Amino acid sequence: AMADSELVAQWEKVQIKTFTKWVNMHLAKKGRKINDVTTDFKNGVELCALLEIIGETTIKCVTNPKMRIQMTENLDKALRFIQSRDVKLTGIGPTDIVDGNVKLTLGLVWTLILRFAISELSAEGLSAKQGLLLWCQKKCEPYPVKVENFSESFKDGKVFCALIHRHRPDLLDWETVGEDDRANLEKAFDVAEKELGIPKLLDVDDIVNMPRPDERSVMTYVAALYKVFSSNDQVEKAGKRAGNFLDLLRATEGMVHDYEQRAQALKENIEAAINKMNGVEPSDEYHQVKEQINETKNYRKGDKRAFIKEQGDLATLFGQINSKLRGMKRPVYVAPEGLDPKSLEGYIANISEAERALRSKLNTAMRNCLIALRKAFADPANATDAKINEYRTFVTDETSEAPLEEQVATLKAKLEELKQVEAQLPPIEEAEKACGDANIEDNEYTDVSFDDLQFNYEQTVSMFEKKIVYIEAQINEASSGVTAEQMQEFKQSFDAFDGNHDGILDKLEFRSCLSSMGLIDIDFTGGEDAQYDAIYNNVTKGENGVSFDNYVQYMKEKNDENPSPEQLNEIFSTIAAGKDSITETDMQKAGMSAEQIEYVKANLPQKGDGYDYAAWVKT
Amino acid sequence: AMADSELVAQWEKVQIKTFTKWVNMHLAKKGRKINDVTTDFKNGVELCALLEIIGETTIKCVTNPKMRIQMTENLDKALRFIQSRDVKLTGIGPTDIVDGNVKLTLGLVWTLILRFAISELSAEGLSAKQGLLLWCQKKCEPYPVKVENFSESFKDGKVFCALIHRHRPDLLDWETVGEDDRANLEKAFDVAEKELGIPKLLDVDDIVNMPRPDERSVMTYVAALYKVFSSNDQVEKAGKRAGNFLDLLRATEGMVHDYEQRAQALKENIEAAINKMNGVEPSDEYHQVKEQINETKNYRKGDKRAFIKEQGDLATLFGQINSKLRGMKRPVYVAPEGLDPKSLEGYIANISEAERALRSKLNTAMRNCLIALRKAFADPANATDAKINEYRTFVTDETSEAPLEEQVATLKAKLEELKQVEAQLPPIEEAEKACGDANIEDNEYTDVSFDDLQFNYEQTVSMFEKKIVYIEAQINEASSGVTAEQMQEFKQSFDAFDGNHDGILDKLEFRSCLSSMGLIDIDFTGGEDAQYDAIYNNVTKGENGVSFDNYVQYMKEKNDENPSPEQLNEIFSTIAAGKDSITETDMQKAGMSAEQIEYVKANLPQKGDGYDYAAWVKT
Ligand SMILES: [Ca+2]
Ligand SMILES: [Ca+2]
Ligand SMILES: [Mg+2]
Ligand SMILES: [Mg+2]
Repeated sequence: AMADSELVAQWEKVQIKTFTKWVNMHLAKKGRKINDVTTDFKNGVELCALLEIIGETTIKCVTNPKMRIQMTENLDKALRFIQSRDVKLTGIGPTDIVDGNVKLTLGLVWTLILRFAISELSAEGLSAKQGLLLWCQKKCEPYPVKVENFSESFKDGKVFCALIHRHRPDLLDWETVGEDDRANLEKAFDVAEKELGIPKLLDVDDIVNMPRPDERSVMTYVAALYKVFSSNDQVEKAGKRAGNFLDLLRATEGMVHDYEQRAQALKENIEAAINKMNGVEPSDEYHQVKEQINETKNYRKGDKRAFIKEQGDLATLFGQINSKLRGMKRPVYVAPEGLDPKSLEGYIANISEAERALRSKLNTAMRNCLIALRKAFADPANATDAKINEYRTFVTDETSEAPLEEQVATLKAKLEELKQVEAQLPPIEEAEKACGDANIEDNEYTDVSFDDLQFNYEQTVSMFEKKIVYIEAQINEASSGVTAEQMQEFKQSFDAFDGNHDGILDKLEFRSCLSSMGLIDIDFTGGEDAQYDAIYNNVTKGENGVSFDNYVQYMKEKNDENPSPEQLNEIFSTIAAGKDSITETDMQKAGMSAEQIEYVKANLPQKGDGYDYAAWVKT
Repeated sequence: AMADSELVAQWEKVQIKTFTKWVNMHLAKKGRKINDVTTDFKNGVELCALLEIIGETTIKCVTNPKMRIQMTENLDKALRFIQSRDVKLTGIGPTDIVDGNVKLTLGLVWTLILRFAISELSAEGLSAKQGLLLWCQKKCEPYPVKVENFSESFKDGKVFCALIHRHRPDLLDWETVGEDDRANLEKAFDVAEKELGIPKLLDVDDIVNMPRPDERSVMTYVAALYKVFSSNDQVEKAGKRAGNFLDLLRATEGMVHDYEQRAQALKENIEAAINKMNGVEPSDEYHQVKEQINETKNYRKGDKRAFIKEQGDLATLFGQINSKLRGMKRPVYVAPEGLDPKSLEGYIANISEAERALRSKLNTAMRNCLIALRKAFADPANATDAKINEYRTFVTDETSEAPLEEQVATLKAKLEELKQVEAQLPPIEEAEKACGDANIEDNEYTDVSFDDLQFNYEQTVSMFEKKIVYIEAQINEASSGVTAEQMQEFKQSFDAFDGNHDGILDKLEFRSCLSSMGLIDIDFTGGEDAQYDAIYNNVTKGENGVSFDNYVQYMKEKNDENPSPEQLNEIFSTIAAGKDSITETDMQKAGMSAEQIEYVKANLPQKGDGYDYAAWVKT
């Protein structure tokens, strides 16, 4: 693997051309050019200008050194810059470069290539050459190329083409490679010249002819390739970084758009609700107010909670937007007028104020409504209980001097006055029932039930009617031998059989009366009766009803059928044939039933063989 | 049809015996007897005693007339009695009877037979003989006998037997008749003698022998028969009359029995009810009082009406009983002590008083009950609304001089004091709900809803917590480069993702936080994620939760990833290769997406071919 002294001099000739081609590749950015590194650095000027372009620092070397002192002083300062960056330069003096020593000058051009073209590859344990080799090995994993050194591997040129297709496939077609050594080289150098910007640092003839190309010369060409690729990665890297930053802003805008339309909708909804609440008018009817109170319960359960949630969610979104921007060092976001979170917090407070104002005037309508329902029954009931009780104590009181006919007339007049109260009662009953619909079971305004009114009214009119017939009966006692206490009992029964208080007994009512008394055989079905029809026509005189006067007249006739005491003594005397005693056999001969006989036995005092009927006819 | 002078004298002989037999039939009741009417009336005494027995009047004739003057004076007074009753006696003088004239004396015995034995048959147009004939004709409708006169019809004797079987079949068997003339006669005279009490006024031999019996003689025998039958009808008649009177009394007793047991039951029932009402104790619970008020409604609808009906029905029964007795001239009925109608009217009034007293103390319990339900919610709610509002205005107020660390400490202490109020709230909520069960929708004691408490409490604790982190953030600004306004936004988001306010973010909660921020790929099912599990363990340090300090630390790290403005200028400069402008192609070479590019176009000011990014990096 040793080189030949002929091949060593060939390498140096190649290394001097490629090192020259690398210097003026950088100098051409400043219009400057050198012919030969081993002679054009003897004056020190061209080195300093090359150090200032790769080093980005101003060095003030003499533009036209005529004396060797300026050339050597030139190289003291120009070398000191290289020494400042960490490159080992123990061996060279400035005179070594002025005198034009080939091996040391090529070694000096070599150090600034490592420092300024592939310094990033070094990693404290790996030299710049080794890291660049690993860099070449990685980029060619798919390709059928073998990279073991900088000389033998690149001779075929197949590795030069894989590096460009790995980074920029667009530039050189990959199918037309793998073969010719002039073509694939010239194709790669051409490609690097027109679109990678790299001049053909390597001569196409000098590599195909030699057994092994010079290592350092090939590395210098790769160095330009790596340096332009590091830019391509550095722009891509900045391209990725600026993408993340633009996507966050673009997404953050989408939040600002969503916030603003939601904050506007909230305001608009809260404004619509308040207008409904502020506008409703409470009703004077209970079931209406209950429903109006119920609609505020739907709000507290429904939309109210939703507004409070949306308002708080927006205040979270607003803070989340601003939390991004502050982390991005972006100017904070500020919301449109009247749409910042604190304003929204106010609109919630503004609808809470409208709601509080609404339900307050609703319950005030409710108590006024219930009070009206209690009073709508209590006040007229109290007044009507008082009015009938006024008439009640009057008919109860019998301290008048006034003649009896005047009492009757005044009593009847007072009856008609009380009578009109009957029509007032149905409206009072609805008032208590209207309270049952409003489920009120507590009234502090009155203790009267409606029944008490109906009972008290119906009882007190009866008393009036009962006292009329009583006092009229006293007045008319001589005219008709009917005791006033009998008229009471007649009126009590008549009124009792009068289902509807029309003061007259129906054909149907009169039957139910007589069947009770047992004066006619009973027919529960209600079928026609010729005897009753004849009794009814006779009593009423076809007056279409049994007048009370006609009722009394019938009853008087039934009473008059019965025997007087003195008439009753003669009836018994005839049974006994004229003795104080009535023997059982005396009755049996008169044909009396056994139940009749047993009644006499059980009711008359025994006087020997017979029973003393003198007790009945006491007379 | 003319009689024979021999047969006329035969009739007179028969008429004298039968007229004699008729006189001593009446005289025998006084032990007196005469032999012959044509000779025993010549002294006038026997006529007067016969007139006094049939006439029921005292005549004082001389007991032993010796001179013709007393006999004739006897007959003046004795005849004058007969003349007083309407019998025509134009022809006779007293001397005609003293001298013993047969035809006129028989005519005189004949007139008092018509007047005192069959006078009732006469009916102004029908003589006593004719009416007696019609009386005989009627009683024999079923029998095969012919009655045309008093002589020929009775000769066979078949008509004598029909009269007894028509009135008293028990006495003579009817089958053994229709034939013999001695037998059926002797059988009838025998029957009349032993059980009808009629002596054999007719001789059995004198009728079978003669062609035609004497008319007047047969009529005299029938007259006794009619007179004893009139008694039999008169006793039966009195027997019927006394039956109607006993049946009414017996039935009227059945009413008194029914009244008394019903009047007792009423008293006993009214007494039982009042004891229940007076004994019940009102409850302090609403639904209990409502039911207790409901049980009084069942009474007013149920038993109350029934008591009032029974009381009034009894007052009708009582009057109906007494109305009968007064018509019967019977002593009026009086009810047992405490059971007369007016007493019953009192027991109704007594239970009405217990009912009125009951429902009155029921509604008083009702208002006290409802008032308690309103106050059980109103008073503690008002107190709790005031307490949180006390803390609310305090955290709202920032006028303290006190050092910031002291403010924090005092604020936290005030937070724990307010914190304890959370437990007081659930009991307040039940109090308003307990009002919904009691269907009360009107509260004058407070206007606060329960939601207002829950909102006000939850809002005011948040304010406290929010001010703690704010003031702590100011104090610790130099220690950690986190602006105090950023800590607010961190706490706002942290609290928002904290579902349960335990101050720590769950493994589950933290995911929902990061998925919102888009820092991890979303899985709605919730499946396992190795990347999230690794992010969560790292953040928390296996602390079983994201502490807020750990949350801030994570967020600071995410912010720190972003580029500084001066760092952001260099990123853009590298895209442009060092120009004020960023060309679209400069970005396209950096590989940016079209949406990224359009964002720059739409947001950066145009400066020639490129866009001036100097606005973003304002710095
Ligand atoms: Ca009627
Ligand atoms: Ca939690
Ligand atoms: Mg923005
Ligand atoms: Mg009685």
